[PDB]
Amino acid sequence: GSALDGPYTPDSSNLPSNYWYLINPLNDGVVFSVTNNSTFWMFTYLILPNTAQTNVTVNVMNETVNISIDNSGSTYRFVDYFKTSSTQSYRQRNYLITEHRLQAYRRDESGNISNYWGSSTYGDLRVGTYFNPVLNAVINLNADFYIIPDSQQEKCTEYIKGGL
Ligand SMILES: CC(=O)N[C@H]1[C@H](O[C@H]2[C@@H](O)[C@@H](CO)O[C@@H](O[C@H]3[C@H](O)[C@@H](O)[C@H](O)O[C@@H]3CO)[C@@H]2O)O[C@H](CO)[C@@H](O[C@@H]2O[C@H](CO)[C@H](O)[C@H](O)[C@H]2O)[C@@H]1O
Repeated sequence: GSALDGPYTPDSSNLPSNYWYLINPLNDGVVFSVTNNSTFWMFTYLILPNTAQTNVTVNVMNETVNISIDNSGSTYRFVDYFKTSSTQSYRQRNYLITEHRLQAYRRDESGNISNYWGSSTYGDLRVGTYFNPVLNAVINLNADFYIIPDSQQEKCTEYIKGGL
């Protein structure tokens, strides 16, 4: 299991815990989403370089929502949004600034989503966790992806930093 396991085609399912799902989206827009329809709704929006700030109305888990996006740099920005009730609107949360079309997600046994936040450029690239349990919720990976055991996290980080 030294070889990078994948790629697998886009899919929605109750993904197993303790794996990093390393997505490699070719386009932009909504690349990841999950909800338990009760306490957590989350998605990630991929924004291309040189994107003037604007509002877009997009499909998130078959609901249309209006969000502000921007990318004033020359690299990719993966931006997370979440909310914790059906009546709330989404809030922009963490983001990954990266020269690679790569982000990764892990759901731990407590049901929490982790992914990569910050950037190599600013020296704060880190695994962050949303302490918002959603065990057994359907995860949408809207991208080709690879599967890395989370005992091999440093290998995932190396891909996030340097590409495939
Ligand atoms: C865990 C996490 O998401 N950390 C983020 C940090 O999140 C904080 C932010 O969402 C604020 C918004 O008000 O809420 C914080 O939680 C508070 C609860 O909402 C509140 O009810 C409770 O009483 O107190 C909690 C603690 O204050 C939440 O933790 O937000 C910062 C700023 O955006 C993030 O850091 C930024 O991360 C990006 C990459 O994603 C870059 O690295 C930026 O340089 C960095 O500032 C932090 O990761």
